[PDB]
Amino acid sequence: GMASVLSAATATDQGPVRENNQDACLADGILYAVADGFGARGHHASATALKTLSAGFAAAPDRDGLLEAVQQANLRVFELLGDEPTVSGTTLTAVAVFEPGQGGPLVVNIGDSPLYRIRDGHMEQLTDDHSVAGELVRMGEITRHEARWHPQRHLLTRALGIGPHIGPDVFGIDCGPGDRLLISSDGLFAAADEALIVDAATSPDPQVAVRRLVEVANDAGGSDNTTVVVIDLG
Ligand SMILES: [Cl-]
Ligand SMILES: [Mg+2]
Ligand SMILES: [Mg+2]
Ligand SMILES: [Mg+2]
Repeated sequence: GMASVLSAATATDQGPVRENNQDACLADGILYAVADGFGARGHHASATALKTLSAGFAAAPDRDGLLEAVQQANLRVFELLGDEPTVSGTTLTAVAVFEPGQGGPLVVNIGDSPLYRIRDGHMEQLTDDHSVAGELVRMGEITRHEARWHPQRHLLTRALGIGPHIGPDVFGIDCGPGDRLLISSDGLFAAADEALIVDAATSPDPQVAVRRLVEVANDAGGSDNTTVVVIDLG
C-alpha cells in the first residue's frame, strides 16, 4: 500500500517588483512549510523560523513536538530580531503529514500563507488568514474572493517573531488518497485569475505545478514574492 505522501515539489520566486525574496519554504520528510517574512529583516525571520522548525521537529516528530518547534521558532526569531529599530517577523504555515497512528495530517499556521486542498478539480482554502481582511471573511461580511484584494489584507493580526507569546491555529487536515495540498505565500493570489491558478495547481506533475504557479503569479504582475509547496497524498 501507499505512503501518505507520494511526492512533493516546491518553488519560490522573488518576482519582478520586490527588492528581496523574504519568503522561505521547507520540504523535509513529512514536514512541509512556507514562511513569508516581512520588514527590514524579513528574510532573516523566515529563514530562521524554518531552520528552527526543522531542527525541532526532527528532535520530536509528533504533534506536540511540532507545536513546541513552532514555539521554539517564535522565540528564536524574537530573540534575534526583537531588539531592532523596526519590526520584522514572519508568517508560518506548516503541515506534518503524519500517518493515522500519529493522529493523521496536521496543520499549524500563523499569519496569511494559506493551505489549500485540491480534490476532484476544486481548490479550497483550509486555514484562516490572520489579517484584518481574514477576520471579515470569518464573520461572513466579505467573501474570500473579495478579501484577496481588500486594502487591509496586508495588516497581519498574528505573526512569528514579534513577541515572546504566540497562539497558532492547530487542526487536523481532512484529506486522503488522490488529494493534493498546496501551501503558498499570499503572493500567489495577489492578482492572477483564480481559474488560472487552479489550472496551474492541478498540473499532474507536482514539479510542473509549482513552476506554473510561480509563472502565473509573475505574469499577473508579480507584485509580491510567491512561494508554493505542492504535496500529493496517498
Ligand atoms: Cl522587499
Ligand atoms: Mg513577505
Ligand atoms: Mg515533551
Ligand atoms: Mg507576501
